[PDB]
Amino acid sequence: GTDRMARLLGELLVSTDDSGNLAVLRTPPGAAHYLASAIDRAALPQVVGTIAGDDTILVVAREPTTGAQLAGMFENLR
Amino acid sequence: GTDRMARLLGELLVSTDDSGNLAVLRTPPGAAHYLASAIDRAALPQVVGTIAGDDTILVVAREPTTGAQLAGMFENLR
Amino acid sequence: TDRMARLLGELLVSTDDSGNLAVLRTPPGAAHYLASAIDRAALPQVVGTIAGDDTILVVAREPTTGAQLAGMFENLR
Amino acid sequence: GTDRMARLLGELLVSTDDSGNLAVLRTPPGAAHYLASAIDRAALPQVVGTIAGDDTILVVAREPTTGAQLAGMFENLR
Amino acid sequence: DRMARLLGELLVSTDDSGNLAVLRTPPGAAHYLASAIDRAALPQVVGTIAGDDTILVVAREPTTGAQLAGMFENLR
Amino acid sequence: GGTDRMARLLGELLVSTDDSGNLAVLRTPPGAAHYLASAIDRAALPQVVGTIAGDDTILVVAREPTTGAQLAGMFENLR
Ligand SMILES: NC(=[NH2+])NCCC[C@H](N)C(=O)O
Ligand SMILES: NC(=[NH2+])NCCC[C@H](N)C(=O)O
Ligand SMILES: NC(=[NH2+])NCCC[C@H](N)C(=O)O
Ligand SMILES: NC(=[NH2+])NCCC[C@H](N)C(=O)O
Ligand SMILES: NC(=[NH2+])NCCC[C@H](N)C(=O)O
Ligand SMILES: NC(=[NH2+])NCCC[C@H](N)C(=O)O
Repeated sequence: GTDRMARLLGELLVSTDDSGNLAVLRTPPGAAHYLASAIDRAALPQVVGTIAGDDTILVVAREPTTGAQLAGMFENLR
Repeated sequence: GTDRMARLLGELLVSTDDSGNLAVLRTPPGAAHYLASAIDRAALPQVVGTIAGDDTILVVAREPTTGAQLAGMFENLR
Repeated sequence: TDRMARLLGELLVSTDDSGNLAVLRTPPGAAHYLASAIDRAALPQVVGTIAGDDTILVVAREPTTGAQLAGMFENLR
Repeated sequence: GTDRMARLLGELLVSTDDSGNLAVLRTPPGAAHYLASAIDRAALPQVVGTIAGDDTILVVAREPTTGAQLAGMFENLR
Repeated sequence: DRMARLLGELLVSTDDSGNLAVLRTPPGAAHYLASAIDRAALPQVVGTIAGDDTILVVAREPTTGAQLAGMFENLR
Repeated sequence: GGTDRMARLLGELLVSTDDSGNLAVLRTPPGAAHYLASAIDRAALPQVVGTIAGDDTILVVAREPTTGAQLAGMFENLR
């Protein structure tokens, strides 16, 4: 689950950033749903859920984890 | 649109959760847009807006209502 | 960017906000097109956008608020 | 499977039409993915695949079945 | 906003194959243009499906995709 | 590097290929359709008129006289 997700970060994670309770993941064009699917399937305790657009994913942090901490988590796994 | 929304929450709402000012609603795969449409049309006074992904809807709470209080309202129709 | 400004005039139905989020409404189907221009404008106080069908969430960079982003969009339009 | 999809048709199938090897299904706003997921999961031998837009689904007929025949089949299930 | 104004603003290219007109738009515009086409209620259009930058417009028999594509092209 | 990136992603993302008439129908894992279709689009194959992606399906529209079956066989064999 997490392993499959971490593999995909390599190719699919262009950058991370955050604001408040949100991690904002940028992907290549069109890749948001594919990387978001892998994140959802990993069912991280830190993650309430995700919404994918086209090249951006909003990852909603489960309190008290912050978006900045989630962003650092994804960066470390890349 | 409140009654139609309630019917659709009954049919399509798999789970609710929250973080900060956000209620996170899960649906079966592909049903997020149809349910989010029903929510938008209800024009709830404590809802700023919604975005639907594929199986997840972010519903933005209007202060002073929190994501948790919003999710609780939805959950009570699930 | 004024590609963004042109599309705000064309597509921005209304603005609203909550916490660190500006909520932009567009005609049905037009959210991705507006959001693209916003992304391309690369505003310092915008962390990113997610477009649905008729709604865009614009994530404000701390300590900018969603209300402030909303007013900026009204200003550029 | 087909049962499940068939019970959606009263609510989700606004109209059917065809051209060549294609059936064009119209749905309410946002329901295209919701109905198309159900069609995909029915795994009909006369359907090669589907693409959902927002209020339209393109259902691709498996030869020798024509779009018009597929359209009739959905109408007959409704 | 009307198809007849948006075709010029939103079309990158028109092309065709068989019963399909294939329209390309800038990134993210497919649904916005396709909405306009849907609302134009053209007798020779069975329906549209939009992805992100591409729309398939289904020609009503016996109209061909080339005939539809020509119409979209000429109104740009 | 357009065609090579496409060839890589076909192997990684194709679940199955099929066809009907002037269409190749490509199936991907859930959510991967746009990312695969992007690569196809960027490869700009002279026999592909365009593509449309849903969530887990892609239609690739063949340029006449190339058929859906010919494109599908080309895609299948790049896996
Ligand atoms: N080709 C596009 N749709 N571009 C716009 C993307 C808008 C927004 N960043 C999202 O991912 O939802
Ligand atoms: N089949 C898929 N698209 N799965 C991924 C969904 C990603 C995210 N939960 C969303 O709803 O937007
Ligand atoms: N035609 C529709 N898809 N309507 C529902 C829109 C739901 C939500 N406001 C969004 O923009 O994502
Ligand atoms: N609200 C909208 N997205 N409207 C445009 C729909 C375009 C096309 N009929 C489709 O379903 O793909
Ligand atoms: N940014 C993207 N989603 N790019 C891929 C577009 C794929 C296909 N041409 C469509 O419009 O459905
Ligand atoms: N999770 C989903 N959206 N499933 C439905 C997919 C519908 C259709 N096969 C498409 O790709 O457009």
